[PDB]
Amino acid sequence: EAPQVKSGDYVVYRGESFEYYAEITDNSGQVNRVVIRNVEGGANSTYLSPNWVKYSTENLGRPGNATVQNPLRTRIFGEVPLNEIVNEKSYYTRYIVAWDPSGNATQMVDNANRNGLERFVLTVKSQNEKYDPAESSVTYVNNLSNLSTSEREAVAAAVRAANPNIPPTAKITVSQNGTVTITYPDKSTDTIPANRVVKDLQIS
Ligand SMILES: CO[C@@H]1O[C@H](CO)[C@H](O)[C@@H](O[C@]2(C(=O)O)C[C@H](O)[C@@H](NC(=O)CO)[C@@H]([C@@H](O)[C@@H](O)CO)O2)[C@H]1O
Ligand code: NA
Ligand code: NA
Repeated sequence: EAPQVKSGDYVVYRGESFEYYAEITDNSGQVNRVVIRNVEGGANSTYLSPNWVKYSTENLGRPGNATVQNPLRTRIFGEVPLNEIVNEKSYYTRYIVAWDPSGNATQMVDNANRNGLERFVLTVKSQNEKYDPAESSVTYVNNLSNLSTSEREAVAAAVRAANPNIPPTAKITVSQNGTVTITYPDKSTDTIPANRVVKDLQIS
């Protein structure tokens, strides 16, 4: 038997670092090598793209480094560039191959039913998708159809205060009717409708 791998659903986001760990076990208790690779290229290939996907495995080549009770772990990490293309097909299916002391290597099987095992999908999303802006602030304005500059600034400050985890260099803008736009570093956006963040007292 070859080393067995447990990975996951590895979603990553433009403009952001990522880090995941896969777990690897072997019936011998030992794994000597781990490669993460594209499917193409035959048994000797180590080619992996995109080039910003990195990985590392500590504690290779030691007895008992890959047991059920303490699996070997491989870090899969990197920084997603702002210039990545994002769409419904902007994923990359990759394979984790580990070798035991007898040279048995994890088999690459091209089937989505192996995803989360030795096969995994790296999905690149736009930066906005990492964030779920809180809509729990409320700013009272004079007239919801015509916010002043000071009122627009107050709405933006309230949204920022409720959203400390949004990237500090994301830009929060508010329109004359209170609509909020959060523009992330990769230039994707989230919107918040005005009536979730702004009210007036015009209605008796
Ligand atoms: C032998 O054929 C390969 O089998 C694999 C499984 O073994 C994969 O199924 C398969 O397709 C995908 C994939 O999921 O990786 C579909 C993605 O939509 C697509 N990504 C983009 O286009 C990004 O914009 C594409 C590739 O361009 C990347 O992987 C580049 O290396 O590959 C196929 O080519
Ligand atoms: Na084995
Ligand atoms: Na979002």
